[PDB]
Amino acid sequence: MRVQFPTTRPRRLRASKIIRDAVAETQIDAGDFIYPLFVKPGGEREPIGPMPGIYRWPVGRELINHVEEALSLGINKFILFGVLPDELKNPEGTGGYDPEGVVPRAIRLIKEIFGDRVLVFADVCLCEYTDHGHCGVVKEKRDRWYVDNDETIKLYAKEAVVYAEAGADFVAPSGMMDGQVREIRRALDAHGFEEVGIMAYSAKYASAFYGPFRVAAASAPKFGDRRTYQMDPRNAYEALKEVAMDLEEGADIVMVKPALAYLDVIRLVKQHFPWVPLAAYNVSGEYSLVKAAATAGYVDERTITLEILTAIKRAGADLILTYHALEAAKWIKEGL
Amino acid sequence: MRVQFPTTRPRRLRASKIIRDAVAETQIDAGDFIYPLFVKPGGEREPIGPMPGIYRWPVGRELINHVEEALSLGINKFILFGVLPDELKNPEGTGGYDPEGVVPRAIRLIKEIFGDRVLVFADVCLCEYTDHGHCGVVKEKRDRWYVDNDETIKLYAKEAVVYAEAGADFVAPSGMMDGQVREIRRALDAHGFEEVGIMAYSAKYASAFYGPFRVAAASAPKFGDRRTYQMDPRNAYEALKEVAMDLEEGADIVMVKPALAYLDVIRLVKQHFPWVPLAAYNVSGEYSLVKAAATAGYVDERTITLEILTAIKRAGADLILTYHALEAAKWIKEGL
Amino acid sequence: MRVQFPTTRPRRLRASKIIRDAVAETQIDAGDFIYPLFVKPGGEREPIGPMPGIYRWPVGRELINHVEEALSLGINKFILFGVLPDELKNPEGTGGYDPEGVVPRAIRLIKEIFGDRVLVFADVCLCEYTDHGHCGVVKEKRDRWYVDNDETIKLYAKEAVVYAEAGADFVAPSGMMDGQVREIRRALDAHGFEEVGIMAYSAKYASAFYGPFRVAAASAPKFGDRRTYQMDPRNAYEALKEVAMDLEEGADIVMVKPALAYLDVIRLVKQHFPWVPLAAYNVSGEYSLVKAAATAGYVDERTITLEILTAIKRAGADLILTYHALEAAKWIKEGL
Amino acid sequence: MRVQFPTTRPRRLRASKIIRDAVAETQIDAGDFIYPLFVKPGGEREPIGPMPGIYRWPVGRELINHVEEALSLGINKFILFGVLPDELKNPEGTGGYDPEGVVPRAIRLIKEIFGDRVLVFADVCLCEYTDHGHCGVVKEKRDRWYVDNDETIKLYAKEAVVYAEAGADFVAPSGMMDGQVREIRRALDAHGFEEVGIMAYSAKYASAFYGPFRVAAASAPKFGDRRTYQMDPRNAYEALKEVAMDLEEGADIVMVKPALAYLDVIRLVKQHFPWVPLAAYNVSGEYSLVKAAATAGYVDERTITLEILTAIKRAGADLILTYHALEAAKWIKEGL
Amino acid sequence: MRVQFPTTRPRRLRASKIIRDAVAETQIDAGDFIYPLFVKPGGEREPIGPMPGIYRWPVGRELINHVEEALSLGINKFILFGVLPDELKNPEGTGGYDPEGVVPRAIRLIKEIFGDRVLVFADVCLCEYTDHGHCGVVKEKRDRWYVDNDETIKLYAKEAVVYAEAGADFVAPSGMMDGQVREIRRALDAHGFEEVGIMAYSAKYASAFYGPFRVAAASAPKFGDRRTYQMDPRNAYEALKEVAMDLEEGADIVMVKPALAYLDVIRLVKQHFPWVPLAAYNVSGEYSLVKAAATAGYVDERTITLEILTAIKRAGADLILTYHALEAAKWIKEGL
Amino acid sequence: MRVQFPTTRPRRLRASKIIRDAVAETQIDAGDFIYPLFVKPGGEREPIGPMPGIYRWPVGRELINHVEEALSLGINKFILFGVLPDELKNPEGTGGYDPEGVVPRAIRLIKEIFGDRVLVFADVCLCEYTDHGHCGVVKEKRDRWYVDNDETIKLYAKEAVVYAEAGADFVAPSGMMDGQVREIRRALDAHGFEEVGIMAYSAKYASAFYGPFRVAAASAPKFGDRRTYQMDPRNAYEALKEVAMDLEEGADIVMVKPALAYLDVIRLVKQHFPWVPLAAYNVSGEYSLVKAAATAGYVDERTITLEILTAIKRAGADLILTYHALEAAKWIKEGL
Ligand SMILES: [Zn+2]
Ligand SMILES: [Zn+2]
Ligand SMILES: [Zn+2]
Ligand SMILES: [Zn+2]
Ligand SMILES: [Zn+2]
Ligand SMILES: [Zn+2]
Ligand SMILES: [Zn+2]
Ligand SMILES: [Zn+2]
Ligand SMILES: [Zn+2]
Ligand SMILES: [Zn+2]
Ligand SMILES: [Zn+2]
Ligand SMILES: [Zn+2]
Repeated sequence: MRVQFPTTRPRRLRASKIIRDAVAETQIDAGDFIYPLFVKPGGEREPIGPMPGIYRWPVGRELINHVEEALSLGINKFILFGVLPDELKNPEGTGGYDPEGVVPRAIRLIKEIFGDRVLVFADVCLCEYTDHGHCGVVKEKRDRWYVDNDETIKLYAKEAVVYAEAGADFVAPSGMMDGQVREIRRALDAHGFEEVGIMAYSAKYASAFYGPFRVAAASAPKFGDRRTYQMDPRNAYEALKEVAMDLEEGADIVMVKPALAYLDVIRLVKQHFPWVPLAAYNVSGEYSLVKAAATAGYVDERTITLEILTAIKRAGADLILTYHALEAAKWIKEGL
Repeated sequence: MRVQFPTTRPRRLRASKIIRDAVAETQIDAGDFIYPLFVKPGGEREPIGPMPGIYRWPVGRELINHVEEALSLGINKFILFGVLPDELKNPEGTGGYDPEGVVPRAIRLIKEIFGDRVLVFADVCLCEYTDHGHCGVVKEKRDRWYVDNDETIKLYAKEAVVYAEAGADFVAPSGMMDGQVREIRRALDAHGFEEVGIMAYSAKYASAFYGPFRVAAASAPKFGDRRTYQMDPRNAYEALKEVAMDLEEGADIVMVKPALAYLDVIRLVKQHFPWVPLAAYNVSGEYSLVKAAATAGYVDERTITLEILTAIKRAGADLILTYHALEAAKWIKEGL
Repeated sequence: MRVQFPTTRPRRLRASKIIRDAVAETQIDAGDFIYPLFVKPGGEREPIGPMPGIYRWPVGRELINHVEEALSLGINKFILFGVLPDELKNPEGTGGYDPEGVVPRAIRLIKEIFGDRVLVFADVCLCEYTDHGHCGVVKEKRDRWYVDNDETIKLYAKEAVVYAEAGADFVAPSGMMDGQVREIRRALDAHGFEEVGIMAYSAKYASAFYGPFRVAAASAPKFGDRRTYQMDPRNAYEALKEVAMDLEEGADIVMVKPALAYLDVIRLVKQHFPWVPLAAYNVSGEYSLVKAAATAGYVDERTITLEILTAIKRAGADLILTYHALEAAKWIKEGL
Repeated sequence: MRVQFPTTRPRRLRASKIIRDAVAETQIDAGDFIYPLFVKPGGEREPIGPMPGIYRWPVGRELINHVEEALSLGINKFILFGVLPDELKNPEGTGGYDPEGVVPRAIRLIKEIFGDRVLVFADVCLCEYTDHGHCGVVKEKRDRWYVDNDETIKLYAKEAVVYAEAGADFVAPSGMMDGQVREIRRALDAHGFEEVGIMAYSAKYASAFYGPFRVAAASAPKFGDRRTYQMDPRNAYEALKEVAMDLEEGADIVMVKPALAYLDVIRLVKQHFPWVPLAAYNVSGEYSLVKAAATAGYVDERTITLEILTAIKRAGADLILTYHALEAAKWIKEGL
Repeated sequence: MRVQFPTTRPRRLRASKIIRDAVAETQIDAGDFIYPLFVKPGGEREPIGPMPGIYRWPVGRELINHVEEALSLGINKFILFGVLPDELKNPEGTGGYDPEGVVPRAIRLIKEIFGDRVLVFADVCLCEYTDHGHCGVVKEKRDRWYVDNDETIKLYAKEAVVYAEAGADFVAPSGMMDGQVREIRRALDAHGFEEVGIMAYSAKYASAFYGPFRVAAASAPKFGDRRTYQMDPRNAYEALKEVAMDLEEGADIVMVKPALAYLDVIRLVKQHFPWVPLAAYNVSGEYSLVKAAATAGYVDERTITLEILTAIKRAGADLILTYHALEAAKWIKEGL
Repeated sequence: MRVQFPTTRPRRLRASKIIRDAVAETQIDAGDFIYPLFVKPGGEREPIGPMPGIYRWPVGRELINHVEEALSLGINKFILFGVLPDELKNPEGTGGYDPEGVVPRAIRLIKEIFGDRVLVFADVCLCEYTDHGHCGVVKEKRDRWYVDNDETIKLYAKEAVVYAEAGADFVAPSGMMDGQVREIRRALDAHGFEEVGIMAYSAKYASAFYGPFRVAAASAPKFGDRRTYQMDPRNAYEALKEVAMDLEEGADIVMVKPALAYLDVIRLVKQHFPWVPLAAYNVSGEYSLVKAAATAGYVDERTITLEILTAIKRAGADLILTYHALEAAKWIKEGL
């Protein structure tokens, strides 16, 4: 850029909202969001401690309130999460594959009464359904403990096929187990579900930003370490290897969890794989950080959230996984 | 990445701590920090609410109280923002360019007494020193108002040369006025300050994350927004234009502000000007956001500020300005 | 690609209306449109037969009425075109820089009444304001006629500086005359208008698609050929020099006329100048093709108008000029 | 660049048709073209005034009529389409794989009467030959309706092998069914037609421009909406992955349908696959659009048809499928 | 680099140890070192002639009374080279696969007492273990003397399996035999050690900087050279292939050997494989070179060894194999 | 890089000396060497202990016989370095720019009894001729000592005009003062030496590899670091700014000193400025290191010093400055 002052004034293009908006590089809208719904196996509906305004819906008319409202705001794609009582959690997380489950009743339900007016994403992991709360089967092999890869993946394979049968449009493995997309695809495709798609949590990072979702889903270990499956957050370039394998194995969409502390990684993923669609999870504690600081007084809650989503899109995410979606979607007239 | 499962299992590199540390793309230390000091004539220490624990020191023994504390931790670079009473602000900003004003008094104090034991960056702006809260001279053309450019640039020059005359090692224009780097670098070269550097706040954005600052600086704009000179969070590639021109003008170091919600932009700049040092400002807000969540339950203050500051490095920043600085430095045992 | 069938099924993402929208690369709105107004000295709104729908509005209530229309549909960006009768046309151009002629009044009216809720681009040429209709001063040098650059350049500087006074946010030169942008920028900078912005028709081509413009503005070359000055349509890369020079000269926005038939150029410019706002002109004729073919049986109007505007976006343009502007902006019902 | 007015004047190279023709980046000719022949079983020369210009040829004595003319102008490539009545179409589409069908008899003939003096492409789709009108076999997977991917490929195999036998030099799938190239290949290879090559419509877009070729072959659809196979026109980068698969899978030439509206794609595909050849079908509508504006006076049919064909060439296209071909061919005086 | 003098004065970033360290591109700490231990069956510490200051340790109680001292300074990663009395040395090399060898003892020992507080790599080659001292197994075709690639490769497999059996975290094939990685990778997986990892001497040059190590290990060749396996020094680009092939093969870490004299290759590989963690070997007599010259008078031992270690980093290396590391690490204040 | 073992066996190309030689990316001849001569005033061939092998030749038979012998080995180009004692040194460094000095006599002589048969680079720097050993002029302004950039740089232009007049083909500035090549080519051009070229020591690192030369020449600085003018070895990319400025300023040849421990900077520099011819200085320490390692036979002095030199080629350097020039030019028969 051998443009030069004062012949060229960058500020001409910031003289007025009507112009900044014309020449703006990024744009958001409600379609870019996926809303996550927490689903518990009948009962009351429960407020969620870390996550203001977010709830754990039992699988009923709690739809009426929420999936239909969200639709009437523009949000029309959803990702579902099992949240159990400890009383049905076993060290090989049977929860995940139980057609009379939690989530597969939620899927069945929503997809019955809404049909193709919605798209349902379905989380594929054991950490919401295991005794110990890691994302897989453990092996007390005679040295030390570790979440064993090759048996834990076949559990994800079953997990998927339940939801595929129950009618979910997408399946989306968050395990960070290697070969996960491989052994799912080959499940699905063997059970005649070529129609079903896979959105891989491919570059999922070992983050403190999960604090709230651990509380809000039950998932939370008893030997407290993700670090031997979730990516080391010092590593950006590592993420390319992970997106590339998760693509040869045949995922359809790819993502980066969390987003806000990883925007640099989104743009490095997006610009080596332009042809891929790219999602990104405005995660658990990126929410409650805003909210903490919004009410405790510090930051205009409206602006700072749209600033934080415009950021995620600007980096290069095509789809964003916010718990905000709804309260962001009536945001229809932004400051930027 | 013509690479398969199960021949290469990415988790081999995740599996120890000794190894993840062995292979980690990024690392960080207290050399990388720049701690900001708030500074005032007042005579009485004065706490910033929406911080906190960051105070508005008067020019006295924040010396061999506080700068000397910061130093003992490996933190030897400081940026000064002067603050003051509405009593002594006018529309043309004088308190800035004023040999006897706050910042100069402080610069001279800190230099004469540490000396070359530390660096002293000096913010150059008029937001802390004006009547209207804005960063330049204001005018009216007809329908509307504006911050006239080339009349304020000249004021930045005076400030720059006032703080240089006092001892300043670098001058750092925060205004986003066009041309300023060059009107500073020249006015400086003229007064015999070839030896004084310029750290340009090159790509600084119209952010909602500044809230806490304006209270810390008595600098909130008393009418309207800054969206008329600070960049449009919508825009990444715009910052390659802004950084290029600042380099051509004589900027020794170039920065991205705010840092956390613009990591994509850090990396974009850095992957383009590999040969320039790149600063990043972990702002007023991404401290206040954190201390908020921290206080009110949601997150581990320690592990999430070191995820956040590490994220800033990984994207590309060589230096970080942060109000954590001191606390982050005793985090001298790497939890990742 | 390390990507094979059946493992990867590219149709998965084409499966529903809902996911196709999800992963789509491109999009549109009235925010992206620059609607032209054809403005005339006095009388009636004359219909313009080769371009059904768009009349020639007489500068006054009936116009400024029709601009509220545009504004209620989201459109807030107008490029002003002066048309006037034979009797006021002459060899060296007059009307164009007659301070209370056609377009100055139009600029003013629209600014005074709406002002900072609406952006005004003002075209800078001598086609609509000359005897011959050629876009510059015509000279004779012992061979044949030729359109003189450096004396027509000068006349633009006069035209731009007039519209500048009248209140125009932007000036936009369509003459393809060399160094035009710099003369306009130096004039404007000299007569006080550093605030005022230039949008070069940098890469305007010698197309057949302008015919119905020369019926709307009576710009018809009374003899000969634009080809002496407008770009040779065999040349894609030639337009990288045309952009690059206009950018050094001091342009702010850059465009490519026509648009539909030069989509590959739009990509080529945009991928060499990611940091520059690009625009593009869905012209005089590309509308007149969609109309004549639709009007007479051959293709659906609202799908082909939309599909064509979705192109220009996809090809690269942040802004599209179109005489489809409004009808496409009520196409909020995105049919793909 | 480093290239400046007035020292460099672009217009020196615009100032005569003798240097514009010298420095021109692009050329065209009959050699570049590929002429479609709509063929039908028994009847008169049925006119396609839904276009118009083009006719529907009765397989037999009116090759002289056409092919032998075209060839006299240097048009020596032909892609064959088939038209049948409703009495002769069924849900599996047997028009295709019937050696005394329409399209296989037209091959025998022209290959018999001309030999290697004229190359012959054959269209491999069911849309001309099914009673629904869809490009594939329709199904009803327990719930909604769809076009079965794997099953409809295996018909395209039979079609291709039938047309190989019957005499085609090349074959061309346009169903956009994933794997079409792979299976048409193995079929052809293992009936010893490794000689015979595949011109994949590998980036066919779901376009409003086909309206005419619907009324030219009776291939419009009953439960109608092609968006589940034919591409999402928001998508350019999609097309790299869609081409790059058809190359692995053994395609020979790669193409983009439509052309005019997707020139931006062409440049993208060609700059990523410089080594593969690349055609682009100038559509039924892009031809018709021009004609109906020619009807009602808005453009010079001759200029705007050479301007369009010279643009597809400009973009990257090696070959061009055009209904103009025969007009375009006898324009031997390049009017630009 | 459009930057010009005197307005840009590159010396401003060299004026102060503060600011010179601020903008420093590169950094070092013990966490980058892998220290090599020479292990012998018994007796005492033989000092090593050429490498003044390293000993051959007996697999005794100077494990800890070196390895414990290594730990303290901050060096926790070791690579284990065996050193045999050449009674136990044959043409097939049978210290390599002997479970009660030296290397297997010292693995079994160090991990017994240090556990996963220390990482342990084993060297895998047969120059320490054959009577002829070649890295593989010799043969004679119609040729003469030649190291057999495909037989010898199987012994590295047998060697590695043992070292994992004995308990090594990692394994490292230095023979430069082709395809050596998936032959070692398929043993390890096929004997359940999915968890063990491979640091691959990918680009290991045929160098004279090994003079000292040949003496420390008894690994000198009795005949011929290493040139028919180890890389030819003239070639940088050959090392991309050699790396790229070892990463398809299942490798984890990838080194260039030796280092100082092949830094241009270290940058060349790191810039083609940014996602892959790259090691490098500050090799036998890159250390004896320094150690000689320091006694000799000529050069400063401290700064020259840190300049050389900083170098191998500044290039790329994420890990350095060095015989300095211990004395290196207690340099805790920067030369540069 | 989709070669796969065992189909592709890298070792085929290492088979024999001939095939290695056949494919080798790099070569040497003595054409690439530039031999330095330390030249002293008072007649007495004085040996150099921290070399050794090199002398302080006095200007006469002894010297001119040395170069006579050089040329015979093909060493046909030299760089002259003036050594002289503590009487002829002084703060401003006069010694350097006296035309009856050593270095201007040494030139004129070689030029007399050789002329066009030989090329003579002249080093331009005050560190050989000052009281204090610094490469420029010290100023003790305030209470910090600092080498003054704009005052030393005029005295470089003197020294330069002087050697140009003695008959030097090239002039080469090694002081790393900024704007030096500019100052030197304005002076040469003014006194009418437009054909006298400049080889800048563009990117000269502050090394510990220089201690032997400090002894040879007496450049040993009496007080302090060279750190404030020499490049920090931590930085590679900083080199490109340094070269690109030296090119714009008028350089012809560009160098990177030292070489061995900066091969990586050579590749980085040479890949960005491929059209610039690049030299590299094999230094004082990279000679004396080797010599000592050889003298206490740790490593083979013939193969190491061609291995070292072949590396400086492989990296990018078209010319190498060595003291091995001759002993390495005779070594006709390759390593390697
Ligand atoms: Zn989980
Ligand atoms: Zn994975
Ligand atoms: Zn400010
Ligand atoms: Zn700026
Ligand atoms: Zn015009
Ligand atoms: Zn132009
Ligand atoms: Zn079809
Ligand atoms: Zn396909
Ligand atoms: Zn070996
Ligand atoms: Zn290998
Ligand atoms: Zn010197
Ligand atoms: Zn320099």
